[PDB]
Amino acid sequence: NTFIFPATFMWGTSTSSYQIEGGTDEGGRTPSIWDTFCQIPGKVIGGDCGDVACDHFHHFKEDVQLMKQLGFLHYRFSVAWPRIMPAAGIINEEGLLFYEHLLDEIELAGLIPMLTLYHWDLPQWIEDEGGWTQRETIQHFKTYASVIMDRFGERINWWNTINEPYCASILGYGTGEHAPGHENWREAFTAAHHILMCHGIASNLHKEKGLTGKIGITLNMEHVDAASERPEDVAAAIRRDGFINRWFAEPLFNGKYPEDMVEWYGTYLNGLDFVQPGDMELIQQPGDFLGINYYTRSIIRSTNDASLLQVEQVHMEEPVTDMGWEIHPESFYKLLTRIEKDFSKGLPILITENGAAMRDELVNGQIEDTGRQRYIEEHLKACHRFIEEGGQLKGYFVWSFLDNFEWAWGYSKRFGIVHINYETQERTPKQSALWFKQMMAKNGF
Ligand SMILES: OC[C@H]1O[C@@H](S[C@H]2[C@H](O)[C@@H](O)[C@H](O)O[C@@H]2CO)[C@H](O)[C@@H](O)[C@@H]1O
Repeated sequence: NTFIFPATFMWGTSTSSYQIEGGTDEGGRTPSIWDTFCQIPGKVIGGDCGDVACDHFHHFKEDVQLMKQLGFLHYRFSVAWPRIMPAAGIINEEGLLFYEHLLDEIELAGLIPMLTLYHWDLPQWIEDEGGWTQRETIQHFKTYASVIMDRFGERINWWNTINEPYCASILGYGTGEHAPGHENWREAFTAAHHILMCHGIASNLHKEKGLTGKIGITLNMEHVDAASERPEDVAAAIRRDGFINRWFAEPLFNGKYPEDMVEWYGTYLNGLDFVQPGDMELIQQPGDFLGINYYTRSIIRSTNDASLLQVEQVHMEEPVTDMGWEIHPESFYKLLTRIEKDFSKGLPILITENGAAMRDELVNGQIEDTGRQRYIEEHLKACHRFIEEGGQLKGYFVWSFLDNFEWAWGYSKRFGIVHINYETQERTPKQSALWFKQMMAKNGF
């Protein structure tokens, strides 16, 4: 009953720049959309902001060393657009220097980096111009992505372009739940089209510059089950699946948007007027691999309410994380299977994010996060069954090396395998982290 993974399998850990760096107003960095958003009353639990966070801006050498020490060969992180383009066409050298050094430290410990271009921290000055609702924002991205590839690229083995287009567009402009916080479906779908284009943009810059590092986008995806055998519930579930998965996965592989969702979004798509000749072609670039972020499944039922989808999520109080997120490892296996069948059909799949937030309690310098634990192991068995059955899973990055600013949840939630004491900033590996070390050692469990 042991679970062994390929010899070539990629074992990593990942983070996000705004979620851990801190030093928000240091080194030339100008405010990102989240620095603003977090000030809006009621948007983030406790009113928390990304100020300081894990202060990884100052503790990076210790952190990376802590990774090496923890047995990690791969590390996915993101570049804060704000540190690079603090204003229109400027280019802060002090920002690039920070990452360059980070890379010196990474390579010095013998780790393999994966740089994520955009992880939701859009410069405020750009949102002022209209942010993602403006096609003009795409050129701003081109500028940003070009500098990053010119300054590095030779040392970047893996390029992760956009992280969860869904969240940055639907939640950021549609539901108002993520920065910048707009509530306008017309803008959400427009923003979703512009951010997907940026993946194509960075893909074109990639090949144009002749880089050798693999490249790909990351899509957060969730398995969807109908709440009952009732027709409308099955209909509801289909709608949720197209809302989060198909709307972003379809254009990336099939060069088109889900016909049914397009039909359903009626007047909100405004005749799909934000699409221009070439856009879909630009977007349809799977690249070298598909990055996936999975956390939980969705159980849907239908409603006849005033919301966009008219779908209701059943709240399975069953095994759940500190976020109320149900733990259903079977669904992860089911999603991975479905993704290979449609979309990827063979292409290498990479899990750029997977983990959980449980209530942590520090006991005698140790965190017995058995829970987080029963979560990573169980989902890894899911990943093991997908392989063994022919799945193309080539890597897994446990999400959140460090506890961090958990977006709308603020610091009220802990996703790390390394516990952060915010009063002192000291790092203390949790039991799950040690388990992961011994796990990667036997390359299985
Ligand atoms: O904030 C913790 C964790 O969030 C997710 S994305 C998350 C959306 O916030 C939520 O509204 C929706 O129901 O589910 C998705 C995923 O199931 C993000 O991927 C992760 O990086 C972050 O640490």
